[PDB]
Amino acid sequence: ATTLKEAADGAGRDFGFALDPNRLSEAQYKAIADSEFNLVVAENAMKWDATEPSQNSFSFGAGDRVASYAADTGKELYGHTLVWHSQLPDWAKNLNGSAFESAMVNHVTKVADHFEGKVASWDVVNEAFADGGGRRQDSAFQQKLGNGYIETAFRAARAADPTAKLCINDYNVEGINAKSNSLYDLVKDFKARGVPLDCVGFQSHLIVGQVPGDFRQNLQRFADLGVDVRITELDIRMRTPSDATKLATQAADYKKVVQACMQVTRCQGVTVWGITDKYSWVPDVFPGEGAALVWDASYAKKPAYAAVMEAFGA
Ligand SMILES: OC[C@H]1CNC[C@@H](O)[C@@H]1O[C@@H]1O[C@H](CO)[C@@H](O[C@@H]2O[C@H](CO)[C@@H](O)[C@H](O)[C@H]2O)[C@H](O)[C@H]1O
Repeated sequence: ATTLKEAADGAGRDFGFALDPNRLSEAQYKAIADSEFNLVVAENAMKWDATEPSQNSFSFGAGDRVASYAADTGKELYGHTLVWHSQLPDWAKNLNGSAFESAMVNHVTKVADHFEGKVASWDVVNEAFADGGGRRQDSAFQQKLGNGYIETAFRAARAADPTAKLCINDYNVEGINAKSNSLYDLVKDFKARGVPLDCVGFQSHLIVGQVPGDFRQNLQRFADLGVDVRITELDIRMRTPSDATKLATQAADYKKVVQACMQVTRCQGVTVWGITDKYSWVPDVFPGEGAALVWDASYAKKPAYAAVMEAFGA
């Protein structure tokens, strides 16, 4: 292989990226998107704020643009995300009880129906758990609906889309810890009772030099529950500006993550959360941090590029 797409294709695995469809008009961005990935996810275009800005009024143009991009380029389409506490519109926050449950169900149903037969997998529920174990403590869904909302969401998604792979997704669940144990318990429970659930997403927003050593073992125990696994939002952030040492450690870190996936038969692949450092979410959330992606802000390949190629087997 000479490209990351070629390495992943050759390995029989997915290598995806988070797309902002507005950046498609930047030709260098499009060139890399077209040639370097075999899967695409909408970074923002399929979230609740982006799809249902007022109650039962849907805006699918941006998500459709991502879907059409996937179909036109022959890439697998991954859906993100039906239920997530973050950036939920105020109209939804203002609802309670059965009115809120109904809005959630209607959102799942309408969005899943709209993209049916295009989106191959959904993050049905995103970030349900708390660092340190148990349920997230700042979620409208948890607060208004309690424990059962996850099962409700998965069943509604299956009702709408009989075949799509239905995933639950989270961060800080890459190692074996209280948070991933809570997640593991739910997955095992869902599979034991026949709640629709096919996959688990490991966001893998990691810090340079700190890839969990038990990542493979964790991915494997999940796969062994009878579900697929995926690295969904990989980036590996460092203190800026980058230097040779940090770039080398970052490359080694990318290799470790991709290798952990390669080493688990039901790991579908790895999706990186963007193309270029120019557009990464990291600097705005974490001041003084960044340079987390495979291409720098001028779209030059970083040492992480070779490391990803090598890990997929090339
Ligand atoms: O925060 C990183 C990721 C955590 N896992 C779930 C993902 O959904 C999440 O992605 C981020 O989700 C954020 C919230 O939806 C995104 O922030 C958005 O993107 C912008 C800057 O990146 C801002 O203009 C803006 O207010 C906001 O719409 C950001 O792009 C995007 O990368």
